[PDB]
Amino acid sequence: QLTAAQELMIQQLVAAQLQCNKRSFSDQPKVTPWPDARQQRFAHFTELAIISVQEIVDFAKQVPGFLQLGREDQIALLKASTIEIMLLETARRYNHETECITFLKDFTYSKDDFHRAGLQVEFINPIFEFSRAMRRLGLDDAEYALLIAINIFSADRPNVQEPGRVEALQQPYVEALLSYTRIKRPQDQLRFPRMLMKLVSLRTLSSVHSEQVFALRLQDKKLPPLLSEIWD
Amino acid sequence: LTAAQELMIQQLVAAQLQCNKRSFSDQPKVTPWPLGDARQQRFAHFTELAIISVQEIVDFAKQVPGFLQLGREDQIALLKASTIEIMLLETARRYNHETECITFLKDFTYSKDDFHRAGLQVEFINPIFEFSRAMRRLGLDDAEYALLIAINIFSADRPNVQEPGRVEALQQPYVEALLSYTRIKRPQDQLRFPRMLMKLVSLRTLSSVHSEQVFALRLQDKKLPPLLSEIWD
Ligand SMILES: CS(=O)(=O)c1cccc(Oc2cccc(-c3ccnc4c(C(F)(F)F)cccc34)c2)c1
Ligand SMILES: CS(=O)(=O)c1cccc(Oc2cccc(-c3ccnc4c(C(F)(F)F)cccc34)c2)c1
Repeated sequence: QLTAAQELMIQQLVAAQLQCNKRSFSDQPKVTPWPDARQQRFAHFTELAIISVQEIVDFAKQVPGFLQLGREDQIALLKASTIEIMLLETARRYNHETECITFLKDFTYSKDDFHRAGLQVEFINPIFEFSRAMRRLGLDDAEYALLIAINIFSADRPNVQEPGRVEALQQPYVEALLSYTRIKRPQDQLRFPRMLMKLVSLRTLSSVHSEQVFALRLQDKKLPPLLSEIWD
Repeated sequence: LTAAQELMIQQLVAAQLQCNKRSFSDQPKVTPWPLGDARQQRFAHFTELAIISVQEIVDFAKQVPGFLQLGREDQIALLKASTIEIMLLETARRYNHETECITFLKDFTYSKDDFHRAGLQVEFINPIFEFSRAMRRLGLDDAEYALLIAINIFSADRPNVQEPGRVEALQQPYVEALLSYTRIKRPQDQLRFPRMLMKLVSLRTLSSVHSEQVFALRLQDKKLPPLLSEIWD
């Protein structure tokens, strides 16, 4: 069984995830209309990304352990994990039958909509393949939330000053997920390793994203201030 | 372990040892290391160590059960991606914590400065030695190393794989076997096994860092030999 402390930890992540979701409804009426129209579609997409950044930041603050780290390590961990979490949340919003992604409650986007918004096929196709691979895993809410917490506290991120501390904070989340997947699905021993394998996939996708932001340079496209401070 | 799992592990361990025995034999074949125009000779020496490692990885993979049942194009594609990663996994294995040096082939030892003298960037060398010392903390033996490499080989998300579903299904028994082996080795250290898989996560970053190292060289117009050029640019 999960202990009282572990359940408290899990319920906190699940509940914080859901409250950050209710802060999608607040932003939706204030977003650039989807159509010079090409730049408006890029802006539209960058604003979605910024809504997601705000959500991620506000989630991290709620994750027990995060505010125990120094400010620089808080920044260093969020800078790396932001794209990985975005893609994870993107995968969760994917509809297998329509093959669209649904952002901010409604607003559905196809592969071609991603393209119309200025993104390249070298980046788009891995996103949709990762989206498809994630649906197949069929992660529940506690699984999703715990994977994100584990993702956040990765010690090998660039510019981490206290990787020993970061590694120690990840431990209880690794342990809770191990205990959870043992109780939830006793007859699937490989669920937990399979979940961790997706972090490997996410590192590759992050590298693919860096290439994509580099390609914006020559396309006469610029990241807005808040995205630029993380990705430029 | 089951009879099937233990035979598997023995197969991998014996392939790994036949690979290492060939590493030993190759020492007198290698261009000497020139001491303190002679940059180029150090770079070719290192280049030769990697060529040796490439064909050793090719030979190991053919011994990994199931790998020859994949189409040849996927075999090629799997190896093209994971070679850099298997090299570093092997580098880490030969890292000496006392001396802060790595032992290639039989007794050729190289420090951080030696890596820089052979023509590699600090951006790349630093992480190699950090991963090596990270690897030493988990205290992996021969079976665990051999299993992690086989797991590394069968990653379904590599570029240009035609049957990723088949690749993911061949990775399964290897993951299985490591989980059982690590639960039998340290029954009280649950978190050793997840930490080993996070190493594959670290290896993906390391791979991108290597693509930059190769890119930096293209910018200085200093070339890789055919075999490494084929795989890396
Ligand atoms: C809107 S939401 O429902 O809150 C949500 C949910 C999940 C993810 C999400 O963020 C998005 C949505 C669409 C695109 C991007 C995005 C990711 C990475 N790069 C981008 C870039 C660039 F850097 F140039 F490559 C430009 C424009 C958008 C992006 C992020 C929003
Ligand atoms: C010698 S051995 O015992 O067979 C052995 C053991 C373990 C690993 C191994 O492979 C090596 C050894 C030394 C260097 C490299 C290497 C890796 C990546 N890039 C390289 C590059 C470049 F591309 F320019 F960046 C140039 C030269 C060498 C390398 C690989 C060999």
